Amino acid sequence: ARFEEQKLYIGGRYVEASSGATFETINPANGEVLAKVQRASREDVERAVQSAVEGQKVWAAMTAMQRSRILRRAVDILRERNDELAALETLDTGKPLAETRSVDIVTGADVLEYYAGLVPAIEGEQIPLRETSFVYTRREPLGVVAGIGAWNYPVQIALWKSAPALAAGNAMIFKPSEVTPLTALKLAEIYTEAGVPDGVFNVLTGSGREVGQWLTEHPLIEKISFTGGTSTGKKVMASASSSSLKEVTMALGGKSPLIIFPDADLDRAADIAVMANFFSSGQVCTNGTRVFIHRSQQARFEAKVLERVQRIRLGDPQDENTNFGPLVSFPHMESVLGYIESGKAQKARLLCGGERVTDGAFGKGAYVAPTVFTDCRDDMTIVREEIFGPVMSILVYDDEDEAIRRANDTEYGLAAGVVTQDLARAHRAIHRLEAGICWINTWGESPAEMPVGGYKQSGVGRENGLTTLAHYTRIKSVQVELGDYASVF
Amino acid sequence: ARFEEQKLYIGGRYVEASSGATFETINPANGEVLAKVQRASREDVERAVQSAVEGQKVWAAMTAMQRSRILRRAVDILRERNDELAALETLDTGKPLAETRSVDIVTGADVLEYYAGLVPAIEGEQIPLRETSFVYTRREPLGVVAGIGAWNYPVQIALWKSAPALAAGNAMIFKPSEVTPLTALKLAEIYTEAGVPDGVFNVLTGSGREVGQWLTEHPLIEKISFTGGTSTGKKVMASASSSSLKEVTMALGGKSPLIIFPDADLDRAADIAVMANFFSSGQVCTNGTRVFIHRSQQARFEAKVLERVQRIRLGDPQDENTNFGPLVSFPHMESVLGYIESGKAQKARLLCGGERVTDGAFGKGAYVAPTVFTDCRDDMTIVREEIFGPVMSILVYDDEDEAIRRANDTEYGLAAGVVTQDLARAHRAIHRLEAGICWINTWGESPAEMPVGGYKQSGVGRENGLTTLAHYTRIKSVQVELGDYASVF
Amino acid sequence: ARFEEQKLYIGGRYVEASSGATFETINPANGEVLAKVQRASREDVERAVQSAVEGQKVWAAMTAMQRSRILRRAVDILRERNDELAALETLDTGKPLAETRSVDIVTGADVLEYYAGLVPAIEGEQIPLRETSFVYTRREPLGVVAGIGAWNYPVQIALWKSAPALAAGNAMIFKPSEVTPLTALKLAEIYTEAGVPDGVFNVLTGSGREVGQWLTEHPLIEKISFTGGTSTGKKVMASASSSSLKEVTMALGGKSPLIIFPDADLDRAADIAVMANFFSSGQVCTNGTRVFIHRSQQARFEAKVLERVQRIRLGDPQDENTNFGPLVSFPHMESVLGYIESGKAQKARLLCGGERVTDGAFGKGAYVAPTVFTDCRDDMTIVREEIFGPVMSILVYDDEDEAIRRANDTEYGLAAGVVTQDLARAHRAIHRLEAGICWINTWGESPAEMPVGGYKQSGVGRENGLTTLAHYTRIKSVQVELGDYASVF
Amino acid sequence: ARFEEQKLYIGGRYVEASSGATFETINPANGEVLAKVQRASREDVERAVQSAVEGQKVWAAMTAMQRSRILRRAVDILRERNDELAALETLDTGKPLAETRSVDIVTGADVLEYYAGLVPAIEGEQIPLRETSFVYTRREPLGVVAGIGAWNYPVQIALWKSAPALAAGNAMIFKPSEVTPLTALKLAEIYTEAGVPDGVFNVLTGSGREVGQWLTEHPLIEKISFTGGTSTGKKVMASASSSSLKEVTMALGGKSPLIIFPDADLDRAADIAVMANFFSSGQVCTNGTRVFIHRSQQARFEAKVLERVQRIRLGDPQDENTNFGPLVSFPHMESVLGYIESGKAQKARLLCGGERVTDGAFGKGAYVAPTVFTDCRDDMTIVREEIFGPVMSILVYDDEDEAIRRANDTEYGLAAGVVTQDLARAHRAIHRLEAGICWINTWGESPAEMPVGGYKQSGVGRENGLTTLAHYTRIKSVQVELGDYASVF
Ligand SMILES: [K+]
Ligand SMILES: [K+]
Ligand SMILES: [K+]
Ligand SMILES: [K+]
Ligand SMILES: [K+]
Ligand SMILES: [K+]
Ligand SMILES: [K+]
Ligand SMILES: [K+]
Repeated sequence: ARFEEQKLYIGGRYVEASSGATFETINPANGEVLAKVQRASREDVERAVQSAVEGQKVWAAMTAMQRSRILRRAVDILRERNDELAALETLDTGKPLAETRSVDIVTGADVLEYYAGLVPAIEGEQIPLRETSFVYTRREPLGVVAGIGAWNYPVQIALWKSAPALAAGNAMIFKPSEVTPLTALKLAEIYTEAGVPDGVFNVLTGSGREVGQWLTEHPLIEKISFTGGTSTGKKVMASASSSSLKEVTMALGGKSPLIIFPDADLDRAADIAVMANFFSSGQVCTNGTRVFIHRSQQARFEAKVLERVQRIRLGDPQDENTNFGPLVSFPHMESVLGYIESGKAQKARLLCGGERVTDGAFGKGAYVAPTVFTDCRDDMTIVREEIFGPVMSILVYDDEDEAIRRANDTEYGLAAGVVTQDLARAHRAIHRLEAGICWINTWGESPAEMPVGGYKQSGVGRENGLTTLAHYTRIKSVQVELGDYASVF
Repeated sequence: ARFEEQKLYIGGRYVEASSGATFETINPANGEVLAKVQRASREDVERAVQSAVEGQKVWAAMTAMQRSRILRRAVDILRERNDELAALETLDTGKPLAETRSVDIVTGADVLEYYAGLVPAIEGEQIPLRETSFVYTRREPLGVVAGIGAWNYPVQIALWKSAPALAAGNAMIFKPSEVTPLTALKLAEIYTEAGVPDGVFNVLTGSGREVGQWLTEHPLIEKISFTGGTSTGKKVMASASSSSLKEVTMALGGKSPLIIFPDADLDRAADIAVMANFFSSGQVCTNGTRVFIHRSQQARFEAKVLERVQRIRLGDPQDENTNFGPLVSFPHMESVLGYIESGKAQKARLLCGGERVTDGAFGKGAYVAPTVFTDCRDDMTIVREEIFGPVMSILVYDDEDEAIRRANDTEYGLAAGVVTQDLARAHRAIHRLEAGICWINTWGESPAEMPVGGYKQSGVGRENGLTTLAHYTRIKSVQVELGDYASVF
Repeated sequence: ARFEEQKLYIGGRYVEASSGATFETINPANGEVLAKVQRASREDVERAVQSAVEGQKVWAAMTAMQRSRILRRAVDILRERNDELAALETLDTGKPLAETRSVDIVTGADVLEYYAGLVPAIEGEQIPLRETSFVYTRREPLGVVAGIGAWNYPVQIALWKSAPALAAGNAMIFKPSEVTPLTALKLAEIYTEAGVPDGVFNVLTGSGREVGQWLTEHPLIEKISFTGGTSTGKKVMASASSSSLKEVTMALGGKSPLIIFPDADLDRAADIAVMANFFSSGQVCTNGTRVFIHRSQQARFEAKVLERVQRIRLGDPQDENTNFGPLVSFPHMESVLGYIESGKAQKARLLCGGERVTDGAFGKGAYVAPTVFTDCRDDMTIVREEIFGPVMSILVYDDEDEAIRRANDTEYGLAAGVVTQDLARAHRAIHRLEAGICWINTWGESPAEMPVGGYKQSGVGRENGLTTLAHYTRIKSVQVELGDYASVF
Repeated sequence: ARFEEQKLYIGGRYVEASSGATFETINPANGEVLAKVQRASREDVERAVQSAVEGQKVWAAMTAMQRSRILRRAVDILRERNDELAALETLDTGKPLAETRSVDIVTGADVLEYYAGLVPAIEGEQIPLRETSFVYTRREPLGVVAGIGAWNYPVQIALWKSAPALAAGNAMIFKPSEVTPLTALKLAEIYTEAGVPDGVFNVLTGSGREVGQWLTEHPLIEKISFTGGTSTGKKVMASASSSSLKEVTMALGGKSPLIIFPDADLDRAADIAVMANFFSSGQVCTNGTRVFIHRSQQARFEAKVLERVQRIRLGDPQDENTNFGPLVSFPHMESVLGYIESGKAQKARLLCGGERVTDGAFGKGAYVAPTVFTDCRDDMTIVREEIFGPVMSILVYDDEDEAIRRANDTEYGLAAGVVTQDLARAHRAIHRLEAGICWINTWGESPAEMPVGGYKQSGVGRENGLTTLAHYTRIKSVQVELGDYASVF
């Protein structure tokens, strides 16, 4: 393998798993074996919980500003090591260096930095009842929480989950995707180097159906935060609920609508649509994979999309000039190609792409060309179902209410956006769209201040923003009686 | 039966169920049938959801103050009908008229009154990103939500759940316990009279295993709020999660500790201990059913409890002078009796009652005498398990830290209280107790302003307070891009 | 004297002034003497304060909800007597019944109703410092506060000032404009009748120079809320500050800009411009009295404004069909006529109006015709100074930056607005305008939820919204030390 | 002079004043002239204002996180230079190195650090009105603000004022007391070094006799933040209000009561009393200079107080072992000795101290002995008036209500404290004390999170805590009309 065997991270150091088993992590660009990685056993989970329990106490006993300084130091190290972490994330994900260097660690660290500053701002309430009684609330740490990560933005997700959890005084046990375990382990090292107490951020590697479930089932874990696909999230949430009634946050999939109204500048609209479909090779949960264009503008829009797609630079993710890499894995590629075949079979018109790229060195990896289908219909499989690949579906509409009705006609509801220059239309339409993440005249930006998450089957709870911090604490109400107590007995 | 057959409440009127089936609600004071009540069918649930979908739109389309006024009118009607409703509640629950007339509706309306005034205060956030871009959030209604009630405080719980739900612009379908269906239907009538649009508060009667489950499963319901036992809670939360990923609130059971410190006045202590154990005949989720007393004070304390318990006026709930009624149902009495026997079997010392009361008329009702066990041990079944009856377990401790640790040694975490006159000890101890509802030198008061709910397996989320109003809305983030859009492609 | 002599309102009833002096309130519609009004002496002020001090204790002694119900009761009475109060305001101000019936009491009561619902929501904070210490804050009433009203919206202003003050648990002493004393006295009666404790809302009539100054000087008054001209506002603030360091809030004058952008609908633009200049006969502080029109639209815009101005129904305020009445007083009419002459003298082109209306019975009243000046320059007196009458100044511009700089080029900064259909321009321009009250594609609406007040010379602090309620309490921080205390000595 | 001539700080460097005038700053330990210091001219104030106007634009055009990082960098430098700055502050104030090294810069930077983390948290509101219209608020910088510091904690106060001002995106022109100008100039160098843009923190030297008044009266300054005596505050606020209606925050003087209740540990109570009177040689606004002791304990309390006072280590501030330094200046010494005379003259019993210490070297300094008067009475000049020196007044009382009533009988209201072990009495008592800063069983701690400031003539507005940050922004409300506009004309 390229790297030495990856071990569990428990108690501020690497420790040996006790399962006797390992798995491999593969570079999607060339099929290379990056590392053997240990599978945590059930007993290893137990060890991580007890470690977390004890570390959480040390961490909560500090002052708010002491925690803040430690998380800020972690931010400082992340900025220093951005490029090195990016290179590793590229190996592990297949995503272009041009993305990992500018987005993944940058925005992951942005959120850690945001919450680090907010630690001292976590406050309870005080309410007077009468002269002889008042109540005050405490926002106490939950204690030990678990994060379960997805493979498309490994370290960024580890950061978005751990930042609020640690800032609120918790310990987090994090399980990266079996598909992408490498950067999560580096994060844990960096937390320790920053002065995060032993046990406060532990990492367990392995599968979702095993280690994931052992975490969601454990009676001492008070909250689960999960990122991934909707069907998986239902299982995770059921398990977290029936085991011990955990609090849960779910960031799931979607089939987000992008509505281009007739007064839109078509260049901006095309720029938005491509960015909404082909960043990270189309492997972004919030992608605008149903693009609605007015009948009167279909041809010109298509021409603009085509021009942009034809100049997309698919290639070796190691090459800085690349802006479009392979998919995360061969099995994911096969899934995407199946959707592409479905699109052809159901008679959607292929505007461009539609196949795997195998020329030269690309045969070694899992490269699917940026793909655009048009003349789509709402009942098509590619229009209804999340593909999580570089596959745009263009849909013609005739009026605004129709476009909106159709955009809303889905069990998903993660994101939505509109392109228009009209003041009234922009807000009116966005207010009617049933999604948690709404963009006007742009797409994809997810500022640390902005709470993000899904409506409907696209999520439970939110991430980022002030409010999320609050959801990593639990409220204790304390009523102080200063007067007499009356009994009816 | 005493009353006519109770029908479903859908769309601002009573409609016939389509199950062809009924159940009986039984006066626990005398075993008589109060009414036959229709069971909702699966198609009845579907009917109620479509009704709520349409009503919610009418409700949400009004202004904040319009909703506020309508809810305040409901409050006025409730105050008007306090005694009448208290009478119906007494029949249905067996609870003394002296409780229902002054607690149930009073505090139910209190919470509704609280939220009615807060409708105009529900706000989003605005966050500038840069000169050319900013974000605002909207707190939109979830849409259709469902409440599932417990039998100990039927109309109160229906009010605590429906108030924040409707104030936040939602429609609620509410399912009363099969045990106590009567007052919920009355509430529905009152809401309609008050001007609540048709379909905004619908009531479905029947069993949890059927209608309850049909509600937690339905794809169009966005949130479930449940009150009941932890065991049932787990199944309800699992179902709500895995079906369509609904948001959930769970107000569950407990085994709440009351720690009496040496410096406490033992009169207040005894008053608190008894109030925390025998009000509503011991059928309060937050009851302090593990009472910790210092060894040096056990004797004097037991004497004060006994004296108090011996003057408790058990009797007919219709008699204004009764302050201790029968239990809610015969099967429930049997369950409590079993627990009492377990106490006897496990060699806890009986100090009080410990048997059914059959003297004369009481033989026709489900009466259990106020019961105190002392000399208990943490391993006894009556100490580890929720009884939900008039059964106090007195436990002896030798030091503060020991007491606090043993109080925390439970999977429950609903309530906790201390009795002490020392400034430092009151706050110090309370901060260390793992429960969401904490009382100092008092017990039982639950002001509308105070967020209440459980730690650990005692619940998920909270009710009442400013915070709960927020959790009946979904956050939508809107990024407005006023400037150029950059694409990497 | 159509009405009897008006006395002071102290301690829940009318009482005799000890000044031996009175003044007359007129009726600008004809010349009538509506009534004689007592002048408060310095001793009456002292008396109103002691009354306020004792009433405030009673008011504050109540529960949040108790205060809430009482203020809600007052709202109910105000809705009942809307038309009656309106008729009285119409006599006392000259404002058309059409306005006073639909605006003055309606929106005055809106604000009171908004705040009544919010009483229970006033809360402090809780901040943990460390295991052995935490702090909580209380928001306590200031105590006794004073409101000084303006004459353009007498009862609405009394309501906007008293509502938040009373809701936060204070007593207010209110001083109406000498010009318009009548409706304030009625409001006092209405409060008392609703259950407001004696002394909590007292009314003192007389001059600003005297009783106004006596209020701002009193060492027992904790806060002053003032509405009027900027010149007077300066005097008032200096007095309130230098005497006893009172908290202060001031809503003052303006010369608010309205920018019509070249993409605007001219019908809407003209509607907005006329509404922004001629409602209440041009006696609104927030009026858009500098109207910027793009050169390309000037001719079409002037035509559209003229057509609307010419159909303005000036007339008897008593007639339901009147929508434009006399000014508030003859002296004020003279001031307006002076400004109008200034405009003529400096060679502004007169588009319409420009003189007193004396035909028929109108000659008995203080009627100035709807006046529009065009071809204005920024250094004209009518463009530079607040006229507070029916006089619109139209200013041509060539580009956005120019219009914005000019709009900002003033010591005022109360309000501003833009008319445009472009999403980007609407928000971009509004963000650059230096005013506290900004309207996009509308003008004049002032929701109870919306904080309003001026930038620069146009005011200090705000009215309405959640923020204003907070500013009628004072913050007390309480640090609870539960551990050891350390001295360096 | 020990140092070279001190210049003005404008635009990120030192510049020559244009007054032709200088003043001296004197080491109060030895009468040594530390430095000549230039006096800003009126044209210099103008120059600083124009510099701030331009710097503020650069500062406010950065992102929130950019501002945050720059303030965090200033924090790091302050931590680095803590001892160096402490040494210089000791020279300037005469305060013991043991104080300046552990309090002044530490707690100054604590507040800056606190606010640095909060920059991204400053948000507006969003309020929906109806489907076709909503409002959002912006929290915009005030622009240019002025801070006016006191001489007792020169650099700490400079930090406490500039931190929230800069965090909220303003520029601040700061005027240190002529008595202590040195460290503020260093602070300005440090901000510049951290990356604060030129003009954002400017420092002008001079006195309240000239530059103080030029700052407060300046038309382009939007807010004044002032710390000093109530008498001076009154003048300042009159000027700020009447010149251009500035917002004003004032932290003024006090005569803060410390109530020792009969159940208190007299050792703690004594520790508290001495800490509350002799830290910084009694030069602390919040000092508990009226100490209420119950008659039954007077004797014992005076003994413990005397015992502690006698072991106070008065001496050279340059010596680490010193914990009690000279006063800040010889004129201030004269003022204090005057009050001590008044004490003697009004026949209060002198328990200890009461004179200038002139032994050996101390003769060359401004040392006043730790002084305690007892058997005091409420009409005594030393009891009503702020001395701002080492002069404790002990007062006997008989019952609880009396102590409280007397503690509240003052025009002051800055701080208050109670010592007691009783839960009920602690909260009860503190809730009735009319002060903004209340301590239970401790004294003097002022956490960055705790809003602090005075009731009554002791201050206007607050410093520190979340709420203070909001007060360095101004609210703009924006109503967006998406629907039709309705005109009555
Ligand atoms: K991999
Ligand atoms: K959901
Ligand atoms: K029943
Ligand atoms: K839980
Ligand atoms: K009049
Ligand atoms: K101002
Ligand atoms: K000095
Ligand atoms: K004050």
